[PDB]
Amino acid sequence: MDAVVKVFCVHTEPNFSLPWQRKRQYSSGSSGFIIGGRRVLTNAHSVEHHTQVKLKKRGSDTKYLATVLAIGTECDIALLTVTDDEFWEGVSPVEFGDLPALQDAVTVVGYPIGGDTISVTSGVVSRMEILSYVHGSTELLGLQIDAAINSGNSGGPAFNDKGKCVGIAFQSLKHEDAENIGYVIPTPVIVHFIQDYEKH
Amino acid sequence: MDAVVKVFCVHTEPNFSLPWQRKRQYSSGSSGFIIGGRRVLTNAHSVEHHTQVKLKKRGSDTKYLATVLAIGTECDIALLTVTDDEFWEGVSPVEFGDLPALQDAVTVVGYPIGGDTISVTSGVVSRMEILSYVHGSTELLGLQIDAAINSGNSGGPAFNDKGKCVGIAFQSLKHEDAENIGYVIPTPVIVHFIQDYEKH
Amino acid sequence: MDAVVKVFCVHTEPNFSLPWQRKRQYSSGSSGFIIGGRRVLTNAHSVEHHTQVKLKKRGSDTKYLATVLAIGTECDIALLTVTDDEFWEGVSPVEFGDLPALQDAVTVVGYPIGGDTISVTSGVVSRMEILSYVHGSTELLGLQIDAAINSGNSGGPAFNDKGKCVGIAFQSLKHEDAENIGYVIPTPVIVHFIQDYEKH
Amino acid sequence: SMDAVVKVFCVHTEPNFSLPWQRKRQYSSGSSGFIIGGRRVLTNAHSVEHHTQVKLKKRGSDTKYLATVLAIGTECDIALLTVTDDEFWEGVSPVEFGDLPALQDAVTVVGYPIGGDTISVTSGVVSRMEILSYVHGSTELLGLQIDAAINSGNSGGPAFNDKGKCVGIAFQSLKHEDAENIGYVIPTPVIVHFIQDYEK
Amino acid sequence: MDAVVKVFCVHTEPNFSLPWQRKRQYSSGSSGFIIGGRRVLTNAHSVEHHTQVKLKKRGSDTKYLATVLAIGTECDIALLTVTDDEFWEGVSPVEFGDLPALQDAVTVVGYPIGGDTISVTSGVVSRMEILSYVHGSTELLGLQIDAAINSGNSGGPAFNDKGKCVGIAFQSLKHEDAENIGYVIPTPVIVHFIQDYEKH
Amino acid sequence: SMDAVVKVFCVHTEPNFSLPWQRKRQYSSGSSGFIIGGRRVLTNAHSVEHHTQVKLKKRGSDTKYLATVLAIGTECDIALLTVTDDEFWEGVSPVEFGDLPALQDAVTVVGYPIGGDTISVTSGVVSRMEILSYVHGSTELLGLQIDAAINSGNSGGPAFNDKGKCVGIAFQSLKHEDAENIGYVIPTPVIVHFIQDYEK
Amino acid sequence: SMDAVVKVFCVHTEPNFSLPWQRKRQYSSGSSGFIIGGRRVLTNAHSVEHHTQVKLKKRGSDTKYLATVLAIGTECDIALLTVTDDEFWEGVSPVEFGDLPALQDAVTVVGYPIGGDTISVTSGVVSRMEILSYVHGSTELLGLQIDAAINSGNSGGPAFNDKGKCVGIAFQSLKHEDAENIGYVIPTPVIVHFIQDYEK
Amino acid sequence: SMDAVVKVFCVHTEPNFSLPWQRKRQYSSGSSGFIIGGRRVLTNAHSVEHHTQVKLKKRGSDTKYLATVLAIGTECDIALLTVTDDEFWEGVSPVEFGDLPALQDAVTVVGYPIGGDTISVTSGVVSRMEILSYVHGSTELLGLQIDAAINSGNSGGPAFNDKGKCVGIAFQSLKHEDAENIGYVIPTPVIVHFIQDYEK
Repeated sequence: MDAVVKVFCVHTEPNFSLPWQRKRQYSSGSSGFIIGGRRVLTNAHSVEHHTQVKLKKRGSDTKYLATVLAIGTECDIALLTVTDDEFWEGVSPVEFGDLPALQDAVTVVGYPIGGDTISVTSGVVSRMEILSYVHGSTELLGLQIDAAINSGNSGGPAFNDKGKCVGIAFQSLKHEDAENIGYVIPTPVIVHFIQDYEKH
Repeated sequence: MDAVVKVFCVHTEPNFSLPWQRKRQYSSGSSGFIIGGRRVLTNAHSVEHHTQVKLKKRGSDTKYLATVLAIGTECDIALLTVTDDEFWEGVSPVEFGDLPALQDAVTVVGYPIGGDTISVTSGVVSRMEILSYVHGSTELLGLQIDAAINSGNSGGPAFNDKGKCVGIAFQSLKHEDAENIGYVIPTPVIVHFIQDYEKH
Repeated sequence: MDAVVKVFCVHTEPNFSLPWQRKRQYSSGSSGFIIGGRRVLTNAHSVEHHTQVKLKKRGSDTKYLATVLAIGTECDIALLTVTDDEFWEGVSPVEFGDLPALQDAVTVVGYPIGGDTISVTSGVVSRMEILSYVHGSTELLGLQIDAAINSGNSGGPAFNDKGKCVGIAFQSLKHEDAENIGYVIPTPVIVHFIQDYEKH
Repeated sequence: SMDAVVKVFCVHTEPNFSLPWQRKRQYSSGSSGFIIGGRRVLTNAHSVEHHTQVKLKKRGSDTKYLATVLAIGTECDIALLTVTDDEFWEGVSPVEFGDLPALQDAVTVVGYPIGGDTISVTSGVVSRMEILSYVHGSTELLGLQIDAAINSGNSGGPAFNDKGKCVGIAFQSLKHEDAENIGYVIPTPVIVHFIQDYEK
Repeated sequence: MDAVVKVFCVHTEPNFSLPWQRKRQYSSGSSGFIIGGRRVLTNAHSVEHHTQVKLKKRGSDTKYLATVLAIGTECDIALLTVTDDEFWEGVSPVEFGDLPALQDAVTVVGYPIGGDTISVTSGVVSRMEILSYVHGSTELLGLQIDAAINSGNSGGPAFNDKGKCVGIAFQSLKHEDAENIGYVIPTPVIVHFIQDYEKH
Repeated sequence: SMDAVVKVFCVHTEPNFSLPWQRKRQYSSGSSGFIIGGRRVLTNAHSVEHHTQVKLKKRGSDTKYLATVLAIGTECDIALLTVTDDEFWEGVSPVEFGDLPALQDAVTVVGYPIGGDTISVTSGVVSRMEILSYVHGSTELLGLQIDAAINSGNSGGPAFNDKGKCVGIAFQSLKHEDAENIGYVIPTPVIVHFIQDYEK
Repeated sequence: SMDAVVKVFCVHTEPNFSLPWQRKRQYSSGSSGFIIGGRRVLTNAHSVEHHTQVKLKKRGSDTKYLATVLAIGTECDIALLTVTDDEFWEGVSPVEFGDLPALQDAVTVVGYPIGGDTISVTSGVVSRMEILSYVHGSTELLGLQIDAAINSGNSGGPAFNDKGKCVGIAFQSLKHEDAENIGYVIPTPVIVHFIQDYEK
Repeated sequence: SMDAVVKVFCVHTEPNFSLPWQRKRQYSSGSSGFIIGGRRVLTNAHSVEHHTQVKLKKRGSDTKYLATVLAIGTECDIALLTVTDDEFWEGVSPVEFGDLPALQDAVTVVGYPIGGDTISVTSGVVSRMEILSYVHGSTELLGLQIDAAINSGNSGGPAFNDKGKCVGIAFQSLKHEDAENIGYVIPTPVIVHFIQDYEK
């Protein structure tokens, strides 16, 4: 919970809102969390086309300059780091616990957009998407929860009953929104993502 | 529950509904509840620009003239009192119990608008907003429940399992409404609010 | 459950759908249930301006001619009876059990409109409306459940966990509909209604 | 012919139960009408329904006049009225009916928006015609549609052609609603049948 | 779960989307599952007017040519088979367990449209539709669950707590969709359907 | 050319299962059509689909006539009909086709609104044209759009220019719907291709 | 009279609590206004409400000018302004008012869309007139409606007739909204009453 | 100038993750454009974004031509294209630009609706003008709005005045959408600035 940081970046809108005007851009909010090895997880869709991403811890007002290590394209995950060491001082990385089951309560921790306070959201795993290799083995690919993740929270951690992390959280964009539906990327995807980065 | 009073005031609409007509105004309903020390809590947004606010207890038809002690601007809380002593006769102030947790059942008691009957609404704490001081300490700032608070109920008390009060209740105004989403101001905010009043 | 009958009547629409055309009318469906003393409960809003209301039991295709004893105006309740004795043969009236509490599961049994099959709907008591006399005593006035009652079901019985009746059920008309919100008239209202009839 | 247009007041009781345990909600409504030849006033049937008494108001004063309901249509939404007070009729030229309108004719609709005492004048053009046919090949105008939304209180007011002559009674579409820009007018042949069926 | 297959067919739209253009058609997705006796269950509405339906198992990319045995008209059920024996090799048909009760958790397994991954959806039986013969006996006719079945999933199996099948699943088409409402055809209907086929 | 416009009756069975355990809902529908040269009637393809028999009604009488389906379009929503009864054709002048219309042309659409036997006449103007091109640079009118909503029952009726000559078949937009004020017309070249492809 | 049209800047604080535990949200808003005779500027009352100071901008430069609030209407949404800086008034011809407009008159509305500094010019026609009546039979224009949507920032800007003379102040409909194509204009008599009531 | 209007093909990858664990969805899109002087084609910037290659199609044939992206606007949604194939340009007269349009001018928009190869021609009138101002009092046309909805595939196509001369590039409103009947056109001055900034 002290590992949950707020992400600041500049969001350039995808569309011309009027054909005779430059694309509207403005500063946006997002969430992330500290994992082991001086790394911060967050979503990709908030650090794309970035010029500079700045982080912020809970009690402090001090912003820090993050360094984009990798930006996923197969999944909405970004891997960051910070050069300053004052950032990593006195903060405990999250721990990754057991994969949740259907109807399991999850908790999503993030910073709602336009503020510095932390929001904690309760949700239950209402749907799972499951990968299936030709080997015969199946890994967990997607989680859906029955609670809406408000805008700024996207990219924060999702915890199980035991305060252990079970993935990254995402506001439901497609279809209709704010209708009590959220998404979560399970740990195996996060693993593969880091694996593909470290190895290559 | 016998501490829950109905609030009568005059609500002047925020907008001209037609640019050539005076702002539409009419009498409105709201809810509140008796706390210790001859004080009544309710929301601010029902007593702003007031000329006179009148209260009413459950079984009686008698209205009483309330006296606005303070109107919050940092939070939607108003502090009232009544000079008549017949008001405070034979009524027990609510008791403030333990802060609720996620998924905790809460109960919201208020008077629905346009009637004298009491409505009791069941809801569960679906989200929490948490303050964080530079000291390192965190206090509870906001509660969201998974049940809609209908109009007149706003300002009434919210109780935990043990019939103990855990805050003031509010109809969700912003975003979409009546979609099973309500707000509750936790006790620490109410405390700070009274503290800022008494001390100053 | 064998006490739950289907109600047939002619519904004349409230509005001219075109100002130059007679009011549109057509046959409608509704639900009711057998209580003690050769009486059938149902809603008022399906037997208003009636010419003739016809009932029907579960397994039989035979319709029976009902006789409107009373039509409520303070509450949406109608009291019927049937002169034929073949109707009351081999059918057990419902039994009225304890008043439900918040979050109590209820079951609503009725005939969905346009068919002869029975629908059974699960819902939980999500809200209560409470009367308060000047004496100091409070009786239960209204129940709201977190499940939608589809059209034809209105007027059927609502049961508690123990298969005992706890009131009459109603499709939510006002505000928005089919958004998982139903109403139920508690037993004390049904009692008062019958009392006001028998005594007068 | 501004002076012939009057505001209709009647107590409207809703067709539905707002809640199954309460009386049908009931409140004062507003509507329009107009003075014709022979001490008569035309307005809509729907506003004067029930056996509530109806009041009339004229353009200049706030004086209300008690009206007598002569006939309430059922084949069409027209009601015929009169007023005993001789001062009601004094110094008012009744409307004069004109030629049947054709497609694309410009019309003008005069009435009192609900809630206010001021007169409204809405432009519109005949967008659709409904036409009745007889067993010998004769044709009669049954309905008119205009490409203008008629606001609630205006129903019952007159519709005029370019030459200021009345050409039917104006009505709002009850479904659809509202800014679909559709409006209905009952043409004179129907009004004539209504009155002939009254007199005979 | 290894018995759950993906269904490929060509869906010809029901309407001309423009009156001067041929009806729009395109390839669609659907779900089904293997039962005993070299048979595959699925919905009818995906194999109507078919030219050829092709199946696919979980880990394999190999498609197989299915053979439409029967297409229901009383219920949305299709009965398929495959001539290839490599299809039925090493796959265990589902087992049919006890009929669920109200509030019973069910699980729906299917392939979401436009992908090969398996989706697993949690839902609870929120409503039952019950048949009633003149004999006096009642069989279960319909199940409704409080979770939406996304498009491609329709036709897959629904399981109870014990991983035993309790019917075929269906996306809610009528009324509003994706509002957390799904349908399931209970086992007795599936039985009757197969009975009517085998016997005739 | 009012006399040439006829009302089409056909039993319409819906394309979807209303509930997966019931027969597809099925009910009588209404539509429009019109008499042309050579003992033929034009109407839409969608109303006469399935092998249901279709009846026709004329403007004056309530007599229905059994129709014969000669050809049902697939490249366009047109059907060609005829009637054996000689009395159907007696004393009716068929429609006469006119010049290709241009953008901003005023058109008139004649038909029978669903549910009634009276004739409707809707104004409209050509707002958009869809144009086909050939491998040599030739152009042909493919579709017309008008800025008027065509109500359901009117589909199949004729569209006329200022000079009263037919200029295509009228259709309602199935999506969008409804008061978007958009309407479709199939122009004469397409009708001509449909008939030439019939005869040849 | 482009040069007389100015952009109004004011800090707008919302009428509602976004969340009950936060300050009412507050942000800079934009609006329009225009220069009239006698060192005065007309704009709307709603933008300049609260005791926030208001700035003005002219067509060519980005220079803002501090404005003085002379009078804020309550019977109508009009505010009268002035600016001390003499350079504000230099080289600007104030608007000239013209004849009362009639139904179907073409009007033109000039203003600054919110968020930008460029001038917008919207076409429209008078679709409805609201008319006031006196106790002696006199009539005065009270309100105008146009069949064009006025975008947010344009409220307060001028409305012109065919001859370029001002004919009222333009306003957007706050409910309905937005592409209902409805717009409001306060006609000159009301403006005149506002100013006479100011001076006197 | 039908022959100058071409259909643009480009592979469009969406700006959002459909699901956080999948690649951003990606599919072939369609758009319009037109041939101008000097071996150039104008179309919109948004369709040709990313470094996907773009193909062009002409009115008569289904032949596609590989296009070269010369310049993609950022201050406006315009892209400048060319094609190496000499046969693309053969026998095609480029569009000719005409006078700046005024309010209420009739315009015509030519383009290819998405999904099809046929040409669409939409009527419309200039409903609003956005006007830029310079630090000395000069004015330039910045944007045009028309009272016609431009369907998706038409964006990039030309807009013509009564005299058939081009008068800007047509665009659909991305929000609002769709039958609000609003359409955008970038007028020639902006196109001219785009090209001058290209050449220089």
